[PDB]
Amino acid sequence: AALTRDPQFQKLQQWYREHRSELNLRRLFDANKDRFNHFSLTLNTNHGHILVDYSKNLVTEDVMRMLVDLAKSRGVEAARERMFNGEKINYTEGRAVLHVALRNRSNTPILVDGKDVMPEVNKVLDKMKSFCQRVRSGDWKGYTGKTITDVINIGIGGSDLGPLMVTEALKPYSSGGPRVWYVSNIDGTHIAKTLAQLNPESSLFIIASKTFTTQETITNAETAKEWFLQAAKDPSAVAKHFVALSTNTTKVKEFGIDPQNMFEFWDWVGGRYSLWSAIGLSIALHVGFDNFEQLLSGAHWMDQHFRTTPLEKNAPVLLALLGIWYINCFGCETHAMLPYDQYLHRFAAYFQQGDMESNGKYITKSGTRVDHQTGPIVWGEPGTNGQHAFYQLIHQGTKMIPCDFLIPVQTQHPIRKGLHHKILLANFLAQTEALMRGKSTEEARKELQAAGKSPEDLERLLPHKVFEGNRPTNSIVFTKLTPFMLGALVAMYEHKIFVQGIIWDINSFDQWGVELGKQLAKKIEPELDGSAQVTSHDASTNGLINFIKQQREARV
Amino acid sequence: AALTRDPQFQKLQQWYREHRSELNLRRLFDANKDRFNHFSLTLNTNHGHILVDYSKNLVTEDVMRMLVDLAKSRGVEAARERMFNGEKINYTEGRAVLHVALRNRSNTPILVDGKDVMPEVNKVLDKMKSFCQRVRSGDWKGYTGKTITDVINIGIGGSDLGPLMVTEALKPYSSGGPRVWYVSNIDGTHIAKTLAQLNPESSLFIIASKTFTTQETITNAETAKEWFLQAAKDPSAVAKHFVALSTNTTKVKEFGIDPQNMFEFWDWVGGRYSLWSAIGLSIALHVGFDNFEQLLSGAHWMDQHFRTTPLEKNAPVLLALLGIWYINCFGCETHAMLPYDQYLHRFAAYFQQGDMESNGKYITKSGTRVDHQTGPIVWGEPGTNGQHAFYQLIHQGTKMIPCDFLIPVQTQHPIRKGLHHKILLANFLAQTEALMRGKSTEEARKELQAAGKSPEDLERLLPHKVFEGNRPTNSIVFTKLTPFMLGALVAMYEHKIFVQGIIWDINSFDQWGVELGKQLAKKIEPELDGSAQVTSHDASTNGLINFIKQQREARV
Repeated sequence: AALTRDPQFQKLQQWYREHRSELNLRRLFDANKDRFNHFSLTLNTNHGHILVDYSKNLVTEDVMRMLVDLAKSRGVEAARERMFNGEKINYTEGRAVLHVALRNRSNTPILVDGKDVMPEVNKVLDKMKSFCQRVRSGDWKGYTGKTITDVINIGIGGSDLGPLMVTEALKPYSSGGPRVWYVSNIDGTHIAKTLAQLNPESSLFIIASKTFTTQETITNAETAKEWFLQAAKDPSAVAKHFVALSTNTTKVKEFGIDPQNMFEFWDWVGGRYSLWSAIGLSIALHVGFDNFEQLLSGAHWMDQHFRTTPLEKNAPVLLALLGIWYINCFGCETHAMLPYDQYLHRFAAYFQQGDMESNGKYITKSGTRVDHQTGPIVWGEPGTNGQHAFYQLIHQGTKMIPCDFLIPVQTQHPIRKGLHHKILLANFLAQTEALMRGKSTEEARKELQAAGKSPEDLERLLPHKVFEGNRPTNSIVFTKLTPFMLGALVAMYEHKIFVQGIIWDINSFDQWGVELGKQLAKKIEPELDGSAQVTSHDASTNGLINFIKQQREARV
Repeated sequence: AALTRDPQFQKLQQWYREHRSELNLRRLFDANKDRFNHFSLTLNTNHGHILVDYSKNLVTEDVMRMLVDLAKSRGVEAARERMFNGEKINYTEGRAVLHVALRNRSNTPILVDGKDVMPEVNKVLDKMKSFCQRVRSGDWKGYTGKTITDVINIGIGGSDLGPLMVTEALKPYSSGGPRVWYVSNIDGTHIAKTLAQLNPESSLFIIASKTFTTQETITNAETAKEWFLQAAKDPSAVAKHFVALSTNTTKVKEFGIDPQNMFEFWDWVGGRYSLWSAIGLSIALHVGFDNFEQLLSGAHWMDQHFRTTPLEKNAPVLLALLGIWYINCFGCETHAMLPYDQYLHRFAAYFQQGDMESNGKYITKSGTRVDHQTGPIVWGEPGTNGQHAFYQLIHQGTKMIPCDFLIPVQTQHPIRKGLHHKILLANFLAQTEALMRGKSTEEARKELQAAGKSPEDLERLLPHKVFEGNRPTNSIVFTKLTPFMLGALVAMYEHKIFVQGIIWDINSFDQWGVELGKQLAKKIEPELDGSAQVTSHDASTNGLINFIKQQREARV
């Protein structure tokens, strides 16, 4: 594998082996008064600042230099340019990778197979805006002449997680927009409980699927269309209540959707990088087009930062490199994303797809297997909730867990003269301070003594009160979570994931690993019909199917 | 540490080292036709069956025997009896651990400090039921004489995650109940966006806090009380709209809550094991008391299973032991919980607290540090959504991830003559079959050739289509997700966590690891007031505070 053969990677690993025991955050801070100044970056976007403070990490200047040299040795910059230039870097599928074109507000030509994609990107944006205006203003009427009050996006994975995460995060910007609902699971609970709350006369369904063949989505769409037709009783009414977001014109037509109701995207838009395309239509309907354009513009700002900033001061690059250090040197399996913002409650779940489906890979560009770790397991919940759920293990378990803590300085709801937000900030700051500093045996002993504990009681309780600390974090603090800032932050992590994938020599843009399960489910589906025992698989699959058939009947 | 000194643990580790490379799931199945029969358990609760199929695990009969011998050697059974008998097994806090008493429908006496706790458990249950009847029937009126239409639980961690997870899971059973809302984050967004949707005349607030001093909860409660009083303008009206769930009578009174409006629980109810107590009041209000009693009864059934079944056929014990094998022998950091049920969308998040706050520990009963792994990082999302988010990494990444797949045979919404559920089941079955079987180079080559790929194209794409498989899973399938069955399933995992904690020699029932962050946040809170630069902490904490103060002013 390329990474393990790289001499800069070998140098980094040898240094880690030689100097690991010497890395202690407390000591690093007392030895360098300028530690925060030297291991942080501030990004001024002109619409808010982003402080990326990576100083509470187990790194020195020498480590950061070696990591930057690794990025250079692995050709990160040339790979980056291939992406932005429309070269077919998704080599297993023979596709370009151009989510950056979707938000290219500068409109510089970006060629795919010699043809600039910008005119079509902009044509779809204009179509989205025109449709959005009609719907939001009440000009677009349902089959009985009423305005649309509810928009239901039907889609799964990349056709669901982005729009849901962004509409949740930008809820304060939804004045005057219809309610939005996201139906994604094939589990019939999802569509059933949603339809029960809706009036077909005032509901608009958005069928979101890159291929337009995804089983869960098409089945959900058909269920919705049947429910709609039970009320409307006229196939022509479908054109007032169903639109499609897809790359497949043919399948959209076959489904019965009016061709003028199709909002197109392209093969070079990966689903987990698709919210910036037509897939973002539910975002624009909920928060308006100006806000959607601000979201794209924030991403564009970050794209320019990533593309033109020297590596040593390039935010996505440094976040990526710190991750390489923890993954490939320290061996940490996971990466926690902990936004101290309830509106961002689905941010970690979004990056679970963005990061894990991109970099949970093991075949390199040369077709050989990696002999080192690749993408981490990403997880998290918003602060402060997580403090009361799982931080016990982060502070006093046996796992090393790099965490990114994120927060806006300004809240959307400064209630009680800002008291809630002041407490939120204090916890955000205290948690990373605590993770770094810990509390020694003697510090804890002093506290217990001052609290009046007896010798016998102190001796028994004391060991449990000790915190080893030395647990590294990034703190990412930004002025306010506006549409623009959210766009910049999401693009920042997109690019972090890109850089890690290039260093690992894997393809961040395909997803061949989902195929086998789809294949096997198609074989099992028909076997579930009827009372007959199934014997065609391994004994477990057979046993489970037979139990399912036995219990289908039970009355409980 | 006790575990590493245990001879059965040493024997298990040596066998693992000697025979690891020989463990292959495909081969284990073709060598044992009775493999499913011999590595599965069926539980018949009289209100549904639970099939625990652990046959797709990297174990043989010898491994299971050794694991059971380890449970015996570590004294799991005697520890279990100490828990059920009310002994103070939470040794660091000097408390009993009696969530099992909360649902002890058999009413056998359970003593704490010599006194049976059952009369008080039942007195509170009766008080909950009486209050619930008044509220749900409309007999309990708000300050203007209207019936209550909305119940808002204010609480965090153990006072939030259980009731929210259970009301979400049991949504079909909420006919005739008021709407329920959960406010938990201190982030002012949470309470602000909730209050904006409510009428003070018809809203009942439940302040849920074991100590009644948790900063987030009390601040949220005060904000709610202020909003309420702005409308009601009479402190006496608070008694019609605010109740408390707590152990602290004194603090409840000081807050201004009528003493008859306090639903008590006890020090031996851990927050992450509290939904079965007074903390479950919002559950009972939403789904009714009969359903809440069925939930407790399901838990009671599982408690009796755990307490009286020989270890080798005891479901929580075997789930625990398989976890010990993957954690302490294979070194897997994480454990994924993947319910194929949208109603269970917050189940994995609930067990993130239940498991990680219990067993994310490193000090043993002897006060010495563990020299082995303890609790895993728990994570997950419901199927099939997760297939389209992160399963790429489970199938083709570089991490070994034990997964529990769960599903009900019968759906609450059998729409389209059961089509959605049939597809859901087919995916549930196919995914674990795929994780086990994989797909070899030659199998993938055959497929590509049959699809008409040219030699050059096949050669390049082929390696990316290979699945190594051998990825172990548990499949837990139950008749239907009713209140009773949900109670049995939650108790099953409570007991799994108990068994793991005893094997590791840690205290599953305290949480000293949350203290340091609380301490440090209290110091930082006042420092955030005013324009002055802060220099009292490490350079990072100072730098972050100073950036926050600089940006507080920015207009974006």
